[PDB]
Amino acid sequence: RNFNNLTKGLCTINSWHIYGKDNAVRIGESSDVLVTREPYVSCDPDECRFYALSQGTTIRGKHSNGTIHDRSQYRALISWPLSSPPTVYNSRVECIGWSSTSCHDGKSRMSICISGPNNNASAVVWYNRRPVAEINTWARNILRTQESECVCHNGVCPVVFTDGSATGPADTRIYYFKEGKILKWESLTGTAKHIEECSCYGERTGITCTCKDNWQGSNRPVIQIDPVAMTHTSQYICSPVLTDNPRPNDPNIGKCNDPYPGNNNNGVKGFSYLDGANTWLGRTISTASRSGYEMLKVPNALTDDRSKPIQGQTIVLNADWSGYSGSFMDYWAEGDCYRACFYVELIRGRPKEDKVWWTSNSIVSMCSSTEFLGQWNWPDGAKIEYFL
Amino acid sequence: RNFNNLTKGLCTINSWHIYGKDNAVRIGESSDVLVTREPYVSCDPDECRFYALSQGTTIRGKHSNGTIHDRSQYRALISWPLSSPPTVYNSRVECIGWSSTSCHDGKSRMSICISGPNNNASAVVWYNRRPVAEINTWARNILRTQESECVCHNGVCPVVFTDGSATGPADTRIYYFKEGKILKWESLTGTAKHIEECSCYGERTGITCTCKDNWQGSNRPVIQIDPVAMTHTSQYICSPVLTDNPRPNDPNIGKCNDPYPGNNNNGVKGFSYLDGANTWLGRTISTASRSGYEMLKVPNALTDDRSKPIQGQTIVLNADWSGYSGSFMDYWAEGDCYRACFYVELIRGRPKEDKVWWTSNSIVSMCSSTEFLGQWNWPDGAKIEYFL
Amino acid sequence: RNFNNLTKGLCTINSWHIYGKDNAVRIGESSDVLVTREPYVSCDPDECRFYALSQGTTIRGKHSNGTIHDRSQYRALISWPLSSPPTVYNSRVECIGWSSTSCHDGKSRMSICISGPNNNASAVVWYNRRPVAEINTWARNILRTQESECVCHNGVCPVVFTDGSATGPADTRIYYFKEGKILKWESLTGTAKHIEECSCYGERTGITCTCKDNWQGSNRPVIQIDPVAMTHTSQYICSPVLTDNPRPNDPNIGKCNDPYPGNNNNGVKGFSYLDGANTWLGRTISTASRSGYEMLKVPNALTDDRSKPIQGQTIVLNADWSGYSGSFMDYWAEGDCYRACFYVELIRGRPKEDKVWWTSNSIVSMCSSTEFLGQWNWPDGAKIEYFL
Amino acid sequence: RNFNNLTKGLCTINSWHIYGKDNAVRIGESSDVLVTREPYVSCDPDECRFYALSQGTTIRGKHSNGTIHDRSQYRALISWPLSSPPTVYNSRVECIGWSSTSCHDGKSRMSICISGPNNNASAVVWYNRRPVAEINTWARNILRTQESECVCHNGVCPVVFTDGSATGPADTRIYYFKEGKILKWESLTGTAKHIEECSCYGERTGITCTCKDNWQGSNRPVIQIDPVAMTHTSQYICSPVLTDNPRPNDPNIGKCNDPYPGNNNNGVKGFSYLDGANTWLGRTISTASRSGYEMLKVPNALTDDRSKPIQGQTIVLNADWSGYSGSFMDYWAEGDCYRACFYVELIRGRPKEDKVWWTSNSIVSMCSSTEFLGQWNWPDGAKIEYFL
Ligand SMILES: *[C@@H]1O[C@H](CO)[C@@H](O[C@@H]2O[C@H](CO)[C@@H](O[C@@H]3O[C@H](CO[C@H]4O[C@H](CO[C@H]5O[C@H](CO)[C@@H](O)[C@H](O)[C@@H]5O)[C@@H](O)[C@H](O[C@H]5O[C@H](CO)[C@@H](O)[C@H](O)[C@@H]5O)[C@@H]4O)[C@@H](O)[C@H](O[C@H]4O[C@H](CO)[C@@H](O)[C@H](O)[C@@H]4O[C@H]4O[C@H](CO)[C@@H](O)[C@H](O)[C@@H]4O[C@H]4O[C@H](CO)[C@@H](O)[C@H](O)[C@@H]4O)[C@@H]3O)[C@H](O)[C@H]2NC(C)=O)[C@H](O)[C@H]1NC(C)=O
Ligand SMILES: *[C@@H]1O[C@H](CO)[C@@H](O[C@@H]2O[C@H](CO)[C@@H](O[C@@H]3O[C@H](CO[C@H]4O[C@H](CO[C@H]5O[C@H](CO)[C@@H](O)[C@H](O)[C@@H]5O)[C@@H](O)[C@H](O[C@H]5O[C@H](CO)[C@@H](O)[C@H](O)[C@@H]5O)[C@@H]4O)[C@@H](O)[C@H](O[C@H]4O[C@H](CO)[C@@H](O)[C@H](O)[C@@H]4O[C@H]4O[C@H](CO)[C@@H](O)[C@H](O)[C@@H]4O[C@H]4O[C@H](CO)[C@@H](O)[C@H](O)[C@@H]4O)[C@@H]3O)[C@H](O)[C@H]2NC(C)=O)[C@H](O)[C@H]1NC(C)=O
Ligand SMILES: *[C@@H]1O[C@H](CO)[C@@H](O[C@@H]2O[C@H](CO)[C@@H](O[C@@H]3O[C@H](CO[C@H]4O[C@H](CO[C@H]5O[C@H](CO)[C@@H](O)[C@H](O)[C@@H]5O)[C@@H](O)[C@H](O[C@H]5O[C@H](CO)[C@@H](O)[C@H](O)[C@@H]5O)[C@@H]4O)[C@@H](O)[C@H](O[C@H]4O[C@H](CO)[C@@H](O)[C@H](O)[C@@H]4O[C@H]4O[C@H](CO)[C@@H](O)[C@H](O)[C@@H]4O[C@H]4O[C@H](CO)[C@@H](O)[C@H](O)[C@@H]4O)[C@@H]3O)[C@H](O)[C@H]2NC(C)=O)[C@H](O)[C@H]1NC(C)=O
Ligand SMILES: *[C@@H]1O[C@H](CO)[C@@H](O[C@@H]2O[C@H](CO)[C@@H](O[C@@H]3O[C@H](CO[C@H]4O[C@H](CO[C@H]5O[C@H](CO)[C@@H](O)[C@H](O)[C@@H]5O)[C@@H](O)[C@H](O[C@H]5O[C@H](CO)[C@@H](O)[C@H](O)[C@@H]5O)[C@@H]4O)[C@@H](O)[C@H](O[C@H]4O[C@H](CO)[C@@H](O)[C@H](O)[C@@H]4O[C@H]4O[C@H](CO)[C@@H](O)[C@H](O)[C@@H]4O[C@H]4O[C@H](CO)[C@@H](O)[C@H](O)[C@@H]4O)[C@@H]3O)[C@H](O)[C@H]2NC(C)=O)[C@H](O)[C@H]1NC(C)=O
Ligand SMILES: *[C@@H]1O[C@H](CO)[C@@H](O)[C@H](O)[C@H]1NC(C)=O
Ligand SMILES: *[C@@H]1O[C@H](CO)[C@@H](O)[C@H](O)[C@H]1NC(C)=O
Ligand SMILES: *[C@@H]1O[C@H](CO)[C@@H](O)[C@H](O)[C@H]1NC(C)=O
Ligand SMILES: *[C@@H]1O[C@H](CO)[C@@H](O)[C@H](O)[C@H]1NC(C)=O
Ligand SMILES: *[C@@H]1O[C@H](CO)[C@@H](O)[C@H](O)[C@H]1NC(C)=O
Ligand SMILES: [Ca+2]
Ligand SMILES: [Ca+2]
Ligand SMILES: [Ca+2]
Ligand SMILES: [Ca+2]
Repeated sequence: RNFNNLTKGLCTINSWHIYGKDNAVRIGESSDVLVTREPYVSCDPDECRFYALSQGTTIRGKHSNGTIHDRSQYRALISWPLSSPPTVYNSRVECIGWSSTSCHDGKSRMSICISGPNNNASAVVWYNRRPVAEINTWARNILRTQESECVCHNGVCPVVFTDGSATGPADTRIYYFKEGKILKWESLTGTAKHIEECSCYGERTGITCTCKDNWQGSNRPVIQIDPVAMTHTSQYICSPVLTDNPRPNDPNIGKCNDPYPGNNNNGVKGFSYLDGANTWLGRTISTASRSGYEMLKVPNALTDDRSKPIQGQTIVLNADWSGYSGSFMDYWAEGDCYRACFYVELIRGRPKEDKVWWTSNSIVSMCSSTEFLGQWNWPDGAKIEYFL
Repeated sequence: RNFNNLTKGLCTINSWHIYGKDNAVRIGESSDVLVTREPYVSCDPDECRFYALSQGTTIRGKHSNGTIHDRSQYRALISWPLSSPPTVYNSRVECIGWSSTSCHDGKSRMSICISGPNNNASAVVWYNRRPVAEINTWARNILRTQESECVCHNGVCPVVFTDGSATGPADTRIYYFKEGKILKWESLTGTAKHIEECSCYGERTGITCTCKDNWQGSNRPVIQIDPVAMTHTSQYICSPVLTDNPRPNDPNIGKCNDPYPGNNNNGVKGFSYLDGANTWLGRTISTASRSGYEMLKVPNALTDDRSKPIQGQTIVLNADWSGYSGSFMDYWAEGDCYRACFYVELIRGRPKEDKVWWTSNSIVSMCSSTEFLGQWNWPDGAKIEYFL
Repeated sequence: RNFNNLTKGLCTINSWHIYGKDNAVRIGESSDVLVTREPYVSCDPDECRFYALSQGTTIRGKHSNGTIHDRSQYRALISWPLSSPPTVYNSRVECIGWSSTSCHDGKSRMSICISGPNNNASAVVWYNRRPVAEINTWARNILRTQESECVCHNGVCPVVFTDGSATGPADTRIYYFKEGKILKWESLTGTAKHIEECSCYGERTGITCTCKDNWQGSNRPVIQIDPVAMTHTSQYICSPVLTDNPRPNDPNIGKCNDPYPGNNNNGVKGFSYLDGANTWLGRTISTASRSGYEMLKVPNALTDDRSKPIQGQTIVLNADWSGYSGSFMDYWAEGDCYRACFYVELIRGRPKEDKVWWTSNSIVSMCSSTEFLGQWNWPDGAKIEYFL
Repeated sequence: RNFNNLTKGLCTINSWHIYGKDNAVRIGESSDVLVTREPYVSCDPDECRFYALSQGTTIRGKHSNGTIHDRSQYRALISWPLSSPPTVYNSRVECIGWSSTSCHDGKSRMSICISGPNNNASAVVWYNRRPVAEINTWARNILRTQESECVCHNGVCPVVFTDGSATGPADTRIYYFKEGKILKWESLTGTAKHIEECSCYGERTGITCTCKDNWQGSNRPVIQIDPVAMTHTSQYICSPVLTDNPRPNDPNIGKCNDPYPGNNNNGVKGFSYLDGANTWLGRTISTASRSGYEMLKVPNALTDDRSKPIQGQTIVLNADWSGYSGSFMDYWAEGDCYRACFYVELIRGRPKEDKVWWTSNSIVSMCSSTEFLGQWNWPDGAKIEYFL
């Protein structure tokens, strides 16, 4: 096996097609399905799998009570076959913790899990299913990472971490790993003012991460990483098509180098594909809550502070709950370009549906097509009343 | 690995032997068995598997309520080990959608799933477990396909699609795929007047598909495909032994080039093996409903409008519910001929058994023997009262 | 891979050690464990597995009601990992039917299942997981076979079948298969007067089968098969240590060439290892019912009509239910001799425990040791009251 | 494949990081999780797995009643994927019995299980999943072994056994196996006065086992084994940091060659890493019961009868139940040193929590880091009230 190199550009995105969906909450009403949240998708050279943070209980289990909570000793990064649900019997534990990322470099997979109390957390870096390196908290305030896949080039896999306040300036670092070992780390540079939960993808131009500004911004910060030089820059998506949640209404001028104001101390993990005229942004339909999901084609969104949509696709109706979203691609697929893909977490239960005492989710995932395909909408599909 | 070529003729069919049976509804009374419908069987070079469209819920699950419905966002093509039932924990998702086909070309498997609303559906073509090509609806009226396996020759895998009315003229296309890519498509030609749900098999003479005329016909249309020239012809089975359901009683003269009349706007997926004196037709025993199943040896049924049975075998008693049926063969078996096989879907629940709120099925499957074997009958075997 | 040859003799048997036990009924009280009966064990070159006839329902499932019945359309030969229980999710279906045998020849496995009504049954012979040959009933009265593993030598795998009365003379045939194909069959010859449910093992001397005389005998008939010449002889175990069940008390003179009288129209599947001074016989402890199990060292039991035990080992206490027992060996183990092994079916439920409506079993299995090991006893271990 | 040689020293231990945790009791509240106890962890060259003695029932199963009992015919050594729980459907049975050890030699795995009544127990030694050798009881009083992994060097795998009193002098033997065969055994020599449940690890210096003195000692006996010469020595950990449970308070002078007195006829399985200045000891926090767990860095604990801690890490709070603990390492990991690892059994149910009728456990496991990582605490996490 050889390390994968990012030698291709993105395929032209003319629409999005259904890729995967697990219907986990529907099935978990009467099966041993683990409670999860913060899901993602990641490919190996021979298989693509669903990933998420388990809560160490099934949905119908009495221990599902209280699973709105983010950080417990009972969480772990698990993976399971594409579009199956995460069950007790089919889920493979990658590592133990409550914040994660994972990626295959072409030879083996690196997985990183952070665990610990708020003031004493630590990351453990696994490579080829063995622990290899560890990183202690540097700011003693909830060391945390991407919650979606990382990306590798010639064995080098950059990962974005943040330690510090969620409501003020924090200490963000970009780490560069190879075979699980730390080659280098850097402090965040550039004009992004707060960074959390980066969603990344790679192509010949380098690695592009679309993150969340939890502090002041409703536009999304972007980190652009050169995995060869092991350097990065940062800014915001310039476009006035704002993609955090909650968020203000779309203005006609966005902000390239500072947070667009209106909403403080909140946000949701999201993603974009920034590729000139082939640029597509994901966002919740609602400006107020994590409901609905749509893709918008916004030419030069990264660099054009006046850019508006010229095409779109609804993924989840506003009437249906969404949640986190992130990027991944099958870097080992045949062809001359990388096909952009994404997932949307469909959160069920608390806080929005409080007649149940649990919080979980299911997954829907799409990839791009060069055709202009008809659109459907893709709800979680579970009836909450059944769980009462 | 090499692409499989269709170099053999059919084995002589003197009777049918039991091949597989999953007892899914019996077992699902007290296990995590997925609700399915539209099952089939398909072989890889090293394994044969059961396939079906899941409904994204188990039978005992409360979400089984309403599963008579054909098209939802919660359906997917799944496969699972031969004669096991389709469980949450053993089922592998091939793709997402509510109409499907799948076949192995000798190197890798192609699977096709259609999803979407009635007026905006699309097919996604997967090859070696990755999405490769997509096809948008061309008539904006429930794009739909075989619901049983396709067949390949030297890498070329033809598939029959229909888009348009189920109760009038529609737009049927034959697509020719290789490694998931579209080589060519054609509009339906010949004398078949309506085409749905083709059941296909291959042998040295080419690929033969027995389909359903939903509009006016109770004889079955046939499409004969040359996978090298990538051309086809169509007509009906000439025989007065009528094999759709519901259907009129058998006359003494059938129809080769037009629907045999009496029943409109209905039908069931079915199959036949058309091989001169070695010809066998499958049909429900009842002329009114999807109950019973029998095989009849009808020499030259394809071309002889007077042909009658000279031998038969009961598969399912008229007292027991049947459903869809279709063809498959193990193209990678040893020997000098291809052994004809088929499955029968045994539908339980709605609409015929409405004391439960679900619709599902189990599977029975047979292959041919050159012996003249004794016959049994093969019911689903579940007691509906247990589910109340 | 090469065909296995029977080149070794039996290891010296000085005691028996625990090999496997699945505790299926205990576990099935609260898990999705299939109802079974007629279990056995059989090895591949790289794995040994448990086998049995499923009843197509779990124990806790409502369809467990009525499973005392031997022959239904819902039965199948399944296999599952050594000492695991037969669950819905881990059981692999080998073929469909209600009487079976199975064996590996060193290259691939042959499995045979018989299905059908009493007067029209048929055997289907599978090889390398594909159907290869079929055999129709020859006496139209419950065609039936070993219910434990067959044995192979240089690709030739003999199997004993019986068709006809269980309470009078029947038509027994020995079939010789290679790669699933019929090389030859013979009618039973020799002095055995009735043959059912042969338990076989192989060693340099040939293949030895210990069977059951259901008609008149309480001594066990023996068939000795030369798999090279494809010929056989038959007689009874000469020893007055009688090993059928039910049975008369042990006399001081046994019978070599005729059934020992006292009990008609009954019996149980059993086994022995016949190896001169290294001879051990298995039997139920009770003379009246299928309870208890013991091994007795009876020198030259096959040929000495005065032979008595000189050593023994209790396997199951008389207070605990037993059932069928049979032989198998790991022909692919290291060393200079074949280690004799056996299983005992531990039947729970009907007819002996009729407060439940089901019949199932668990498995215990032992292999020989050259040490003189201490003995334990090995009950099924389930409490019937828990199922009420 | 080659036999593994112990060519590396221990990595420098500066803290401990989370390695695995299965949350078995939480999950088993509503899943088919087997009741276990006496767990451990052991690596193959390509995978690390959890191990334990099943009780042959699930937790929610009615047969969980009475599982405080140590020795029944329904127990078996099972293994299952790292950090998954031990379920009916994912657990692989290694052998049958109520006391065990297991280790991989680089080519294949040896597993040993002891079964039988108290006065007639026997060990069966399995290698490459086949029974190879058997050992009868030599003192007729509960033949018993490590309950955690053994260690191998160049194919030789030493194992410590004890047969005889738990409350007085007993007969301890060290056996040396290769490919499952007995090369040699020795009677215990040295100054250890009672030996049970040894926890072992290997490094260039040889194999080191930290055991339990059940009779008189609250310091731990140590056996040091040379796997090449196949010889051993024994003594106690000299340190006054006492590590059995229950135990007296820590004095200022320990005992090197005799049991430290205060507590008789009790103890718990435990472990240590004895490596000069890199020495770390594990112990329960409580001196009275199996609650809490901590690691203490105690330089030269093995040889210095005045040695005290200079660093520590809490693993489980005193408020939470612990249990057995033992050592293992991934001998096939990359790098220049072996990373010390351990597990802690977290016992739930009887005798400490008697509102339920069962006894089971979950597992937490840690490995060493060269970083000084922040510490968390790792409870079982189940709420007993949910099981009522
Ligand atoms: C079968 O399936 C197919 C395929 O899916 C379906 O076809 C799809 O239909 C959907 C729905 O209509 C389309 O999505 C929308 O796309 C438009 C963009 O395309 C329109 O505008 C383009 C740009 O026009 C402008 O610039 C050009 C440049 O020259 C100029 O020419 C023009 O005059 C104008 O200046 C046009 O080019 C384009 O025309 C082309 O396409 C037409 C078909 O769509 C075709 O008919 C034409 O001939 C031509 O070929 C077209 O006019 C997006 O704007 C739109 O997204 C907005 O609206 C949705 C609600 O529907 C909303 O959720 C979005 O967020 C967004 O609106 C918000 O943001 C805006 C930007 O800030 C803001 O301005 C809005 O006010 C609004 O803001 C408010 O809401 C948000 C969200 O809550 C909030 O955050 C804000 O604060 C605020 O409150 C849709 O994405 C697909 O593109 C189309 N696909 C294809 C291939 O055709 C088909 O319908 C299905 N068939 C059936 C029968 O069902
Ligand atoms: C153990 O197992 C074995 C193996 O399974 C069992 O043996 C099997 O038994 C079954 C049941 O009997 C047989 O199936 C039937 O086969 C007949 C065809 O064979 C008969 O007819 C042949 C043709 O004869 C004609 O042509 C020849 C040509 O020369 C001429 O010689 C002759 O005079 C006549 O003109 C004969 O050749 C054949 O004889 C041979 O075989 C005999 C054994 O079967 C043997 O005894 C002879 O010596 C000789 O060797 C034999 O006479 C099928 O016709 C039949 O199918 C019809 O009937 C069933 C109901 O039973 C029905 O469901 C079918 O759909 C069909 O009837 C409908 O369709 C017809 C065609 O349109 C129509 O004409 C009918 O009126 C009827 O239509 C009505 O119902 C349908 C359905 O609902 C509806 O759609 C219509 O609208 C309308 O309402 C059976 O398939 C097996 O062939 C046979 N197998 C073997 C190898 O023997 C054995 O019984 C078991 N043993 C025990 C003890 O249980
Ligand atoms: C720890 O574990 C170890 C290892 O498991 C335990 O040791 C084992 O203990 C068991 C139980 O005792 C033994 O099993 C029995 O073995 C005897 C055979 O051995 C005895 O007889 C031998 C033959 O003696 C005769 O011939 C010799 C030839 O020269 C001659 O010398 C002698 O005088 C006599 O003529 C002796 O050689 C042998 O002695 C040797 O071994 C002794 C230890 O056993 C040792 O002390 C001596 O020094 C010497 O080394 C010994 O005396 C079997 O006969 C017996 O099986 C019968 O009895 C059981 C009930 O216990 C029954 O279930 C069997 O079916 C059978 O009895 C039935 O069948 C007979 C034959 O037809 C019939 O005659 C009986 O009347 C009876 O029939 C009735 O019941 C049946 C069944 O329901 C029914 O069908 C009939 O119709 C009728 O109603 C046992 O198998 C093991 O051999 C022994 N193993 C070892 C290695 O020692 C140890 O006990 C454990 N420790 C503790 C503390 O628990
Ligand atoms: C974020 O995470 C990090 C990393 O986990 C956290 O930092 C960790 O904090 C914990 C908790 O404090 C530490 O564990 C303790 O470590 C001490 C050992 O270190 C202390 O002592 C060292 C030795 O000092 C002596 O010798 C030196 C030699 O020269 C001499 O200089 C000195 O004067 C003295 O003579 C010191 O070197 C060391 O200082 C160093 O480290 C300091 C940080 O810890 C730092 O500030 C200094 O600058 C310097 O760098 C330090 O002072 C262990 O002693 C202790 O274990 C005892 O106490 C716990 C209870 O807390 C108990 O459970 C243990 O069993 C043990 O106490 C029992 O046993 C003793 C031995 O017999 C006995 O003497 C005690 O009385 C007691 O016995 C009683 O209880 C037991 C158990 O029930 C019973 O059996 C007996 O019978 C009896 O009833 C802890 O293990 C970590 O080392 C530390 N890690 C690091 C890397 O810093 C950090 O806190 C977290 N942050 C936040 C905000 O939460
Ligand atoms: C990626 O590039 C490196 C450096 O040139 C090369 O060694 C490696 O083989 C490449 N990977 C692949 C898949 O070709
Ligand atoms: C099928 O035919 C093609 C074209 O001649 C050939 O290349 C291929 O190897 C054949 N497949 C097999 C299995 O021989
Ligand atoms: C068994 O004997 C046959 C015939 O001589 C030989 O060809 C075959 O290789 C042998 N099998 C093994 C495992 O050696
Ligand atoms: C361990 O040492 C032995 C004896 O020298 C050697 O034969 C074997 O290859 C070694 N194992 C490895 C993994 O190198
Ligand atoms: C467990 O068994 C005991 C008998 O030892 C019984 O008294 C008790 O009620 C049982 N517990 C349950 C929950 O049935
Ligand atoms: Ca924000
Ligand atoms: Ca019709
Ligand atoms: Ca008899
Ligand atoms: Ca002690």
